[PDB]
Amino acid sequence: NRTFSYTLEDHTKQAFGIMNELRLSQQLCDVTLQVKYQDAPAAQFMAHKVVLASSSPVFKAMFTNGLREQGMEVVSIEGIHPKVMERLIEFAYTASISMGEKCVLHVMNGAVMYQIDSVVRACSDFLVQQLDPSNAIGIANFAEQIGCVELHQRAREYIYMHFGE
Amino acid sequence: HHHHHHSSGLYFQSMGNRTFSYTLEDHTKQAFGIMNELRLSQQLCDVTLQVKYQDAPAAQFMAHKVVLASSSPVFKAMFTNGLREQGMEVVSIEGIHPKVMERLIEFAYTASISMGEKCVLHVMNGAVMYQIDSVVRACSDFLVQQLDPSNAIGIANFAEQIGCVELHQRAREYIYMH
Ligand SMILES: *[C@H]1NC(S(=O)(=O)c2ccccc2C#N)=C(N2CCN(C)C(=O)[C@H]2C)S1
Ligand SMILES: *[C@H]1NC(S(=O)(=O)c2ccccc2C#N)=C(N2CCN(C)C(=O)[C@H]2C)S1
Repeated sequence: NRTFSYTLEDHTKQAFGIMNELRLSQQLCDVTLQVKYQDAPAAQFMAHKVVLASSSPVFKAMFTNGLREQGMEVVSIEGIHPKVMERLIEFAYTASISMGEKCVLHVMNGAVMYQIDSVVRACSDFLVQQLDPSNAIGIANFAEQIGCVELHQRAREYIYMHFGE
Repeated sequence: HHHHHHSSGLYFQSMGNRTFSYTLEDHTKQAFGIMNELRLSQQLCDVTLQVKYQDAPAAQFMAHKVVLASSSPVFKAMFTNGLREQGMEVVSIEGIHPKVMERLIEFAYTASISMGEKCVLHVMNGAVMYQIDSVVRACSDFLVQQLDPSNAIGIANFAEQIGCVELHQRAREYIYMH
């Protein structure tokens, strides 16, 4: 009651905007992600360990288990398409992800790999809404491959429903 | 350079091109919460601010350059003019009391600041020095709100002395009306 208190409602959004600009300008970056998919050319993404750690338990564990200040870390990623890694990094830096429906399985795989659970769930919910007789075997199959129990179940149930099971 | 190595472990003969879009509404708030935990547990920090103020015990504040730059054009210029790949950098700071810098770092990491009414002048001055304009503006509106005939001149002078154009102009406009 003799205290001055102030909260800037959209501070975290504005600050994330500037951190995103610093990423795109390759300023203050302390991690290089090297992404090699099949025969596509290797892609390279600069980022900030603290931002990746703030968005992914997997990145957090890599960088904090590291129990050493050492500057530039290099993460070599195999068998994830670069565009998938671009979409996940942009998600960590912007809170948003947008893509064609054919991209969703691939992005979901990447999201599961880095335990970005909010993206995994949004991908899951979308794919459940897309279920049809043409796609439900693929979706069940993929969902089993990447360990997505809920998507695999919803896809199995949708199939068995056609047989009154 | 420390190296990490990651590996990923007819069906869609019919798929359209419906657009998937997703926004996590409180992502930036949650992420800032984790980055504040990391600061307080001294994890992934790449700067130590050594803050020395005349007749004050030396303080050290560990933080992330990219988070400080995100809230302060001054921290942004200072860190982006630094050499690349330095690991931990110790940065000597003068002209600001540790308790003021501590409140400015907390604001960068939490979006909130609170202080005794009696601190507002000092905290405004610090906010001006680090160009944390949202705190400058909040301290400004609080001082405009205290404007009376006994204090208006002092507030206009204080404004001019710490170089704050809106608070100067509003204090002058308030005096003119008389
Ligand atoms: C949406 N995204 C893409 S992609 O990013 O080009 C791609 C390519 C290969 C593997 C995964 C991803 C992702 N995400 C799409 N496609 C690009 C063109 N081709 C040949 C495809 O089969 C899709 C997956 S869809
Ligand atoms: C509220 N804050 C403080 S402070 O953080 O302790 C401090 C100390 C020195 C210089 C600036 C600031 C600030 N802000 C206050 N006071 C500390 C105790 N005394 C005696 C004071 O006169 C102020 C500056 S007010």
